[PDB]
Amino acid sequence: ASGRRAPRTGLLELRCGAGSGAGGERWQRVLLSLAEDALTVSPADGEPGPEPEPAQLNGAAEPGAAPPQLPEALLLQREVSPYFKNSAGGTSVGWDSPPASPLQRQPSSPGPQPRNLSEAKHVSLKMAYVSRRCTPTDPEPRYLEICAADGQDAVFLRAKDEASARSWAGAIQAQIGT
Repeated sequence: ASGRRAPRTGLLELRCGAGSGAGGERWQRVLLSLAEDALTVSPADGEPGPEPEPAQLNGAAEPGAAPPQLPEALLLQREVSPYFKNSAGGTSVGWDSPPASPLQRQPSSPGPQPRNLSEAKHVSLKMAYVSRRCTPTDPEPRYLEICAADGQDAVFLRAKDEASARSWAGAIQAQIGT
């Protein structure tokens, strides 16, 4: 028992390719905890408290996912897969370019340490402003952008649905339209 008035949340994506061009985006699924007067983002997960939770059973899942791409795992373990110690040497047998990478197991079960956002992104709804942008390609889900007056913030997300992202932006504007 801890409060009843729960804010509306929407599973949206989060970019992560800030640099200059647009050929290296590292988007990622995240949660948009939208409150009547507070927009808090999260890593598509919840906060651990006094209420523990058991592991998650999968069953059978063999490597085979081309469409989906999640970095932070191969970039670190790059000089480990292709042997070690007797791998260095730029003279011969320089085949250190694995065309494939069928390495994926244990999708969900243990309790690793999802490090990426750490702390949520709370944003007051008494100055900010939402806006539904669009992409040059426009696959389906419209672009969403919300700026906050608490340090010139600008959260860029990309919903999965069209009506959802549109209904979300507009609603974020309803609360922010105070």
